[PDB]
Amino acid sequence: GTSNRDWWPNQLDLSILHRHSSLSDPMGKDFNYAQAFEKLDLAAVKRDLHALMTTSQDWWPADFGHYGGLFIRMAWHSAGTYRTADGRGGAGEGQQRFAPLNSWPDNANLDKARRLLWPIKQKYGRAISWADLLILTGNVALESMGFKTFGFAGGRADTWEPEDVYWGSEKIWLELSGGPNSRYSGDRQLENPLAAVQMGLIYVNPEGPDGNPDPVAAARDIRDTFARMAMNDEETVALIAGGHTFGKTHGAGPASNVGAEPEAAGIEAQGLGWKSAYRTGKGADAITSGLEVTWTTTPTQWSHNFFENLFGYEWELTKSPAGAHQWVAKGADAVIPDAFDPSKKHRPTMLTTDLSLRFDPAYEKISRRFHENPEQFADAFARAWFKLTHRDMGPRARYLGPEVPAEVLLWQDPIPAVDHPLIDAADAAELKAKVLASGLTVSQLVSTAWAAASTFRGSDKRGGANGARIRLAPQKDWEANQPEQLAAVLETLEAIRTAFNGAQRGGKQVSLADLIVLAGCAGVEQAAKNAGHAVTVPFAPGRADASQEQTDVESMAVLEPVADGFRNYLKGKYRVPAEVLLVDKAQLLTLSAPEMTVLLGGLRVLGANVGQSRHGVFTAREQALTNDFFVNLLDMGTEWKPTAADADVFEGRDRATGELKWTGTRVDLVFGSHSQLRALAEVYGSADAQEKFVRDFVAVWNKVMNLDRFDLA
Amino acid sequence: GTSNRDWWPNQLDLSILHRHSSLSDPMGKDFNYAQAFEKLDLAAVKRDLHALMTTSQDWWPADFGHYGGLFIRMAWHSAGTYRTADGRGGAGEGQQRFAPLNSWPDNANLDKARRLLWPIKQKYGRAISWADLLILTGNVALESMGFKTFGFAGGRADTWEPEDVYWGSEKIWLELSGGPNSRYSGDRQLENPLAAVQMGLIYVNPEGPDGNPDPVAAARDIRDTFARMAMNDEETVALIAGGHTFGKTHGAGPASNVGAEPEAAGIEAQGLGWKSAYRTGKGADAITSGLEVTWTTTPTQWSHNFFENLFGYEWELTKSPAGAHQWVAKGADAVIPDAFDPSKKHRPTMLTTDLSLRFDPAYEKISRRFHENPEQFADAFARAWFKLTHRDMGPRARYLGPEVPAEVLLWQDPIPAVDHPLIDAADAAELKAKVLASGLTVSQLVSTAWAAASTFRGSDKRGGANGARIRLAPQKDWEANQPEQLAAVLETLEAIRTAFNGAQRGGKQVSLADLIVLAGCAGVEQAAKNAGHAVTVPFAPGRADASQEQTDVESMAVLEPVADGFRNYLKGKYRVPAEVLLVDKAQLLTLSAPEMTVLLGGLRVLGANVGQSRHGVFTAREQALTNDFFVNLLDMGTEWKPTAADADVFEGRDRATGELKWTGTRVDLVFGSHSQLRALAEVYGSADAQEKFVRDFVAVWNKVMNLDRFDLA
Ligand code: HEM
Ligand code: HEM
Ligand SMILES: [C-]#N
Ligand SMILES: [C-]#N
Ligand SMILES: [Cl-]
Ligand SMILES: [Cl-]
Ligand code: NA
Ligand code: NA
Repeated sequence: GTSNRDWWPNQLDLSILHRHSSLSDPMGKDFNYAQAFEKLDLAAVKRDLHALMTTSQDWWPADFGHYGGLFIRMAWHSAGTYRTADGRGGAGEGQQRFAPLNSWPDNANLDKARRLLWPIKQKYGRAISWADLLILTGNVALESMGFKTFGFAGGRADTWEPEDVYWGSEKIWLELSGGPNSRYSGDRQLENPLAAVQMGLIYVNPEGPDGNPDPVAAARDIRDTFARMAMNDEETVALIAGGHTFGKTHGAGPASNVGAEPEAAGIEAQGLGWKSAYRTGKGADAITSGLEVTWTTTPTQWSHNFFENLFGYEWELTKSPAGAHQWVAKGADAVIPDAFDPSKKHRPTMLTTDLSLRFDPAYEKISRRFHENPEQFADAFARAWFKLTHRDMGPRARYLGPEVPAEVLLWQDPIPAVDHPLIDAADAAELKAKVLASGLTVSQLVSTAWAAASTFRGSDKRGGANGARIRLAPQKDWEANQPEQLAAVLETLEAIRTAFNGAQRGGKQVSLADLIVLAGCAGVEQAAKNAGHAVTVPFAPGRADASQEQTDVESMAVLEPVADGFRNYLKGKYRVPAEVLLVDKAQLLTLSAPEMTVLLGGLRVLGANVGQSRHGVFTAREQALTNDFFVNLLDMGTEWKPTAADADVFEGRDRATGELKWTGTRVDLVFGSHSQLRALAEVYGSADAQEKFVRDFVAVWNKVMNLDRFDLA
Repeated sequence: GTSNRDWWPNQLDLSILHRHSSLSDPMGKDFNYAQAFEKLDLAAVKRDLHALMTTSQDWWPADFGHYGGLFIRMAWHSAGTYRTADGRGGAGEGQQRFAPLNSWPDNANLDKARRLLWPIKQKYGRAISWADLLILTGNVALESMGFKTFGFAGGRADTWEPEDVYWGSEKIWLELSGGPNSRYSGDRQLENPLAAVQMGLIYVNPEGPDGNPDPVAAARDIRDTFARMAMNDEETVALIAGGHTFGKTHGAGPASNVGAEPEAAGIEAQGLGWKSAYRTGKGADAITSGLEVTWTTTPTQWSHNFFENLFGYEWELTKSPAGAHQWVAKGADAVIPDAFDPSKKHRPTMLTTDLSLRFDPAYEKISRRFHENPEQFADAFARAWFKLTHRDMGPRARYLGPEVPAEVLLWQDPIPAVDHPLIDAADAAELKAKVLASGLTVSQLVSTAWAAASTFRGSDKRGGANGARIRLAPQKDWEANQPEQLAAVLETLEAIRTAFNGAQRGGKQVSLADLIVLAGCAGVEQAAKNAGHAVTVPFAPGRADASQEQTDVESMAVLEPVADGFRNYLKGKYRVPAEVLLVDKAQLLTLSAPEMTVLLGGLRVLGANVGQSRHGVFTAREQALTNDFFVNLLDMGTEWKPTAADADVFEGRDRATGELKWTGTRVDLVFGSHSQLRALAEVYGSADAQEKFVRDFVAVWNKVMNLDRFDLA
């Protein structure tokens, strides 16, 4: 069946903004996962998970009688898709049970692990999501084997279809670098937003870079990919050595024995894949990565034996039974146990990427301090495990259950508690009036609040207006935010805040975070008034101001907008058309196509553009909230041509006279070009639409202002 | 950007069940198009459309100063995508403004027509849909030019994204037959469900079959494609000669001058396409089809000149300026006016497909009767134009406004008026009790009401339980309906109905249509009781019984289910996997993925399978309404394998003992295989889900029973 994507493979794809509809969701409209989880008996679930660890099923027998290692791997993989560049991947949506992740080669035989969990999932039903259960299982694995974890938060609601994520352009699973769709260029520079070295791997190649078993060069890959998943050197050493304290790899025979991944397997496979023709196809004969390494003398118990081995032997290159490169300690006794035969033992073994922890000079320092001080290793690993598995959960307000750690961590972009009475409706009205009396314009009000609120992304639920981090490094210095205009608005707002708070009785005060947003609301109300309409923009107080010391500046860098079509802003020249980047921003902000359309047409006429650009400002009454953008865009009396000086800028001229009326970018004109977006624009540019335009604009403005407000959830 | 469709191009695609979500719809949840249209001043719209006809725009100047021909073509094309095989296409959703239809080659320059309508659309806004406006404009064109139309109904709501329709498999626009994705095989047999001879054409090639200018063979293609769009010989002749009484074709220079279709054109083209480099690119120089034919001496006025010319001249093969095959009148004077230059005239011309109306022997008889009796021509054309443009609108209850024809037409599958009081709640309870006392089983009651209600399709809104057409030819005879078991149920229900009606006062009575559905409801209630649940199934009376004479048996043939996963029924062997046919049926019934899942799991255990097959009946308490289908499907204690005798039938055996537990089809097992369907199945197969399964089942049961109930809308 030939489709529109076949005919027009470069058209903009809007279906990403309409995933996750009520149509696909089996739960009722009013189902609230937090409510369900808060009555889960978490202790009973954890007891059932404990029992499961040592209850072997014959269709996938447990190594050493204990599934603990398999489940640690599972939870690590659930979390380990995460990229800091866009916040996409991570454990927070349970995407490992859908395509493509369920069938990535690095997730081979995690299908077995998930199926081992069905009886527990079944038993507790909607009170525990798969997303939460994946992580909880990792935790109970670690606990069952003697490792103290740092804590656990529930609240990851299940999703019901695949997310649309750019995982790379390769058409070949695991393709080595340098092909026609290479994710590398220059001096081994990985393309953003990617965080893995080959298509279908979590981070790196365990044999080494593109299969070259050099621990030193492997370390370069490890560092780069881990940094792109928000982990520094210390956390990366702790995570890798911590993980590889447990279980084993699987490479008992040639990989050609392993059949179709789950999305390709026969219907009779009932959602499982990688069926193996090698001997029994499982247990002692299992093949997963094609390596055959067991790291420690007690693979079902926490120990410091990974570093004892790493440093205590000299290593020699060898091959697994499937032919992969790995390392053995030849001068060692056979001290490592066999997974199924009590009468066999084995020499210690390591991956190339394990030896990176010793032969990279920076890693060696850390690994040596962990070797000598295993208590520091255990603490680092517990912290990093928590960070790994919670990194995409959002503000701590979303964290549920009895095990949440009380310690507030800098990575969480923390927000101070609010300890005092909030402003009321009357107070809000008095502040709006003071804001409008100060002289701040509609353009400044709306620009400032947009700049503060629109850092939110739904992918990892970082960002938004709470915290007033717009006044802090680095947000205050971002080009998109217009640092000098910003600094002037903030100074005026701070003066109004100081006066209002100074005049209060009884502990009442307002945060700068709330006032920034309230000020934006008053600018929207004033713009409506300028168009001859009286409206109230909703406002919910409760935001708090975070300090510079509560703000990790490096972590904040990935939230800088380098493209924001809602402010007609592009920081440099990109390979990707600006309209594509617009839909990507809309998706991150959780907006539908209609909400993206109304929002951008209003921002245009409110003066939200960076630099006061005239591009897309299709109105003679700037700072009035009207549907002018749509009416003028859609007027056939105007003809559009690309400019000689810049093919991404267009002139709109009177078709008869030739006189210049407007200019716009691709972001502006796409609304008059793409057949679905133009149909939307038509609704808002019709004669009967002024009331609808205003009401829908205020609703999506409010939505944006509240994106991070899980305290009101 | 590699996607899931890339990796797994044969997996089942569920996105078709979740189009048209509230996310993509710019109108609020409660916007009601019928109510808006009801307040439109239709007379004022029609006056503005009359004015528009002769208000020529320079960017697409009007032929003969009158856009009437262009607009009749536009409306014709809007309606002319319709196929009776599935009810897909047609004018009823305004899909011409979306991909791919907006860019089909046969809709070349209809982009101009639609843009000429933006001012009107804008002025009346949401009170008139584009879908209605396209057809209304056609009608006004006809009226402006002197033709009395049969009538007009509004009520076609706009849609907001492309429909998923199979238009063929060819990867080349307009590909000739016999290619690698040929829509033809054998003795020029067109594959169902297709109703056009080449990819991107409406019906046939105007030059002749595969470009061979043979009027006789062209006629065969015309008859076959028109029959596949629900038109007989009389209606086809009337439509073609009626249409080609007006306007002209456009082929002033080589087709190579014409550029990108709308979905491929630069952003500056602002939604338009097929820009031409030939001379002015428009008007006298326009190129659309590449033919240059003008049929009559008065192309802006209704006349009897089409048939006068057709029969009054002998025809000679020639070429247009673009090189296409067409026909010119031997020895004729230059009597046809030029569209732009008062001092030019032209000899009469015809297309190959126009000559089919004279050289096909069957067509000739009709064309000659129209030639001799122009009043008969005019009336048949008016009737067929109304049918063409209303064919996918559904029951007459959907028809809005002051111009609806009062005449009831056989094609409408008409339903008699209800003239008497309806049964109330007391009466419904008394009938249900009599139904359950008669002996009819849960299986019989549920199967019969499913068979009556599940004929509905949302594509053209034909079918459903209203009318009790299940008791008439041909439905009573359809294999899927189990004709002998059907006849027995109907006899028992007709006896109950007779007795109930006989005992009433004051003209109260119950239709057989209502009783069939009410009986099904009682069987669902009885099933719930058998499972120990107290449930009440909603029921809305008001259906009426249609007669055999109100029921065109040939037209009804396209509604026979040859595949119905919901009854585990497949009539023969198809190229398309049965799970694909399942989702297609779900789409026609308007079901989401969750509703398809719940509905099929319940029907299985209620005994709805054709022939009482045990396939998918994963319960030990058949006829009890439970979630057993899901719980048992998902039990990992059971292993599934295809049977030796039939690879589409599977055996489920105890994994330990080897003992046979169940058998299933691909329709059954897809729910335990496809990663999104298995996620849905899991919700309904969890321990806390029995009540949710029952409540969701009853909701979708009720939905299906009411699909045709536009009298309640
Ligand atoms: C450089 C980073 C990493 C590399 C290249 C890597 C590589 C591998 C490989 C190749 C396997 C064998 C899979 C199989 O054949 O069954 C494996 C197993 C394992 N990995 Fe990693 N790993 C890395 C990081 C981590 C981290 C961060 C964790 C957890 C914190 C983890 C925990 C484990 C566990 C527990 C297993 C054993 C699975 C079992 O017992 O079935 N790994 N690793
Ligand atoms: C066998 C079926 C038919 C064929 C092959 C056919 C073919 C054509 C072609 C090739 C054109 C020229 C398009 C152009 O270059 O602009 C055309 C024009 C037209 N057709 Fe048809 N046609 C068919 C049936 C119909 C029907 C059923 C109607 C309406 C009831 C219709 C009404 C018209 C009108 C009004 C025009 C003139 C457009 C104008 O003036 O711009 N045709 N037809
Ligand atoms: C471990 N992967
Ligand atoms: C006529 N198309
Ligand atoms: Cl994601
Ligand atoms: Cl359609
Ligand atoms: Na994410
Ligand atoms: Na249709």
